[PDB]
Amino acid sequence: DWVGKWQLREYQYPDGKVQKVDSIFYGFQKGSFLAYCMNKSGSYEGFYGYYKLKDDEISITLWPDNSSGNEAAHEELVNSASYKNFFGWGDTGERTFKVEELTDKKMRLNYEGTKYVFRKY
Repeated sequence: DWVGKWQLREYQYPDGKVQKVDSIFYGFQKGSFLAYCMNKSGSYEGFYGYYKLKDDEISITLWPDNSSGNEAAHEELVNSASYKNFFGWGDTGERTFKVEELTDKKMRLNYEGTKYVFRKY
């Protein structure tokens, strides 16, 4: 029920604020994670990783992770402006969300009060 591309429609910050998003997509495929930032140009930037489902949570980890053999490439990724603007998940390159909604069309994730509102594409 996670498979496919999911367009991030908006951010809902705790205190009430709403941020319209059009360029962002999340992809889910049998444990693998994909994410892309568009440009009306005709080009897009992509990211990849894996996810784990536990109770009512999804743990998204970006590849390369921060293992001993990956730290150099991990640090090149988590320090890039692209990652800071798109994810902002910090040095770890991992974020665990509460799954508030998941249907055949909508998906709503929650992180420390910030709601991630997606529509299936």
